[PDB]
Amino acid sequence: SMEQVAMELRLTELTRLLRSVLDQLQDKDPARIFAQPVSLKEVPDYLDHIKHPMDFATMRKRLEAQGYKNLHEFEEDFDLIIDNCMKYNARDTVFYRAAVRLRDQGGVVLRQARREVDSIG
Repeated sequence: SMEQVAMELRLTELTRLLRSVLDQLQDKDPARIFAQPVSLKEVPDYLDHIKHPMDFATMRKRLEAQGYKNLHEFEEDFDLIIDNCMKYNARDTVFYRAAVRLRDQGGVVLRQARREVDSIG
């Protein structure tokens, strides 16, 4: 149907905007701490601690499959990156501190993304 196509165009455009958001957030992680999945070879107990691991590469795979239907779903995955790190790692660590900085800096990007998503529909 033409309606299904229009819906698909909307999803494609959301995907375009979320790709730009993802790029801007990942620039706030210049150490690449959150770039890839925590390695279960290197942290073999990780899944005993963290039940839903997340990282920027995994988000990008979902994004490119158009697997985010709305901004809320995308934000959920970004918050997992931060929140998983802040639980596994202690306050005095470069990992925790990186997550705090990513959260604080990302907030600004996400505030305007929400306005854009609502504005453009």
